[PDB]
Amino acid sequence: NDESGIPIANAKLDDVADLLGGALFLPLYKWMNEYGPIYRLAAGPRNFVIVSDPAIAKHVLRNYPKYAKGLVAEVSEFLFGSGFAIAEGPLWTARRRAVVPSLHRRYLSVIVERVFCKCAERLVEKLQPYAEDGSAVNMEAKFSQMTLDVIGLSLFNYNFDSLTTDSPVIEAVYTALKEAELRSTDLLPYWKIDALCKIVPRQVKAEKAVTLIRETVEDLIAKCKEIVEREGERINDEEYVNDADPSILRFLLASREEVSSVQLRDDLLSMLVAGHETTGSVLTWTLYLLSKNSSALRKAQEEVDRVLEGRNPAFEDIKELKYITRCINESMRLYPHPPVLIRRAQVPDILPGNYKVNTGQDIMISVYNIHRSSEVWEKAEEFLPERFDIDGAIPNETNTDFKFIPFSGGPRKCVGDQFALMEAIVALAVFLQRLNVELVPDQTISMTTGATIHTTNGLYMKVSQR
Ligand code: HEM
Ligand SMILES: CCCCCCCCS[C@@H]1O[C@H](CO)[C@@H](O)[C@H](O)[C@H]1O
Repeated sequence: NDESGIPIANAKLDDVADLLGGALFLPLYKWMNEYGPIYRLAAGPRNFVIVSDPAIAKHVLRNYPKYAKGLVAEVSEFLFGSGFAIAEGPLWTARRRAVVPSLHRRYLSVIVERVFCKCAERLVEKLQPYAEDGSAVNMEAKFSQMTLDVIGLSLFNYNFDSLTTDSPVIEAVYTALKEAELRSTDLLPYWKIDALCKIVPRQVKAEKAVTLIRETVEDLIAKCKEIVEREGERINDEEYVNDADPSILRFLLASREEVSSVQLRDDLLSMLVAGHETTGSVLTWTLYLLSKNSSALRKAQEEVDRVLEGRNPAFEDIKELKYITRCINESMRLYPHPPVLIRRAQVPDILPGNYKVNTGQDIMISVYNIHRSSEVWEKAEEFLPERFDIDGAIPNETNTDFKFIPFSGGPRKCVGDQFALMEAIVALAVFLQRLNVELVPDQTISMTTGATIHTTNGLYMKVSQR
């Protein structure tokens, strides 16, 4: 008896291979069913308390900073620096308070028209050769390109244009994301030694990518700042949008909050990463789930046909795309990004159920387990958008009491939750408006986990014009 009350899972080498190899969800789910809503994984240097229970997850997520960001904030410092997605303390409090006002309703309304619809129409245009010749297209890569192009336009008013062609800065983005994922699974953090970073090929390539990304963002910031200062631009209304530059960067510069240039670069870089692959993966799995579930796809097309009659979605249309919203909600239930949330106890605490943890205890919340647990959800493995009241509030962690956790919760909740849901709704509505879609047969659509749940082998679809 270690007096904590927490059962200890018995992990074998095969389980550890899964934890390091992109199949993290597999042993964690198996151990949830064997040991219950909370258990310990102590594998070598690591010691995690793994939480698979709504009530405990709620306690952990709402009690920030008692449960602090922990290992995650430490492993991705190389990419984000002190950007507020991983910063803590008064810096975090101030930067989040400064950035959240940029995501207001008028800004969202402008972005829907000029960014979400524009990039989704561009996606459809890039699919026209496949619609004509009937061949298969990897929609997971296409959605990744679209959501990258969206986030860059929304943050900087700059189009990476990865839907059209590759570029050095685009390659650098994926190189940086890869490095962040590998660092979370390295057996030995050799990259802490600076001399090894100068000779190990993976590290000298990662360092070049991070430099190019940081330089690109710095140049974008300096160019916008020159305009803002020269023109004497300041925020004078509530819900401010510069009509010529409807970007978050412009809003933040116009607000004239005291912030260093590097902190602003780090802030925007953290939003670039936070808003790209997550949104692309949500759209990927939603499209997969609809292509497996003809009744849902039919109901989704019926809604977009009736609500829009072929028009582009406007901001005011989004609240009427109710079933399409619940399709995305149910996709995020079955496939949460990331599938686990990380915390670390900063003081001793007692979790609901009288489970005791000490200062320093690393915590893993398996959102995948909570969403797929038969103790939490009926028919947990089925794609049923109808499980949500189509006339009720859109489900989230507060109104389901953390049985559904699509955007985390508590003080560190995702700040782009309204933004991202609106991007998925608009892009999926435009897709379903313009294209029929079928899953190519004989594929194995399986999960590989990193910062998001992505497919192991791609998501190949056939499309045709509607
Ligand atoms: C479907 C798309 C998205 C998903 C699934 C998602 C998911 C998440 C999750 C789970 C967290 C919390 C991590 C934690 O508590 O440890 C988070 C934080 C965050 N997200 Fe999102 N996100 C999405 C889109 C976006 C977008 C579009 C933006 C920016 C416009 C964004 C910006 C951020 C930021 C800045 C944070 C850090 C918040 C903080 O620590 O104070 N996300 N995201
Ligand atoms: C010998 C060690 C046994 C395996 C330890 C758990 C490895 C699972 S990867 C997991 O994914 C997160 C987000 O991607 C990272 O941030 C975490 O730090 C990391 O825990």
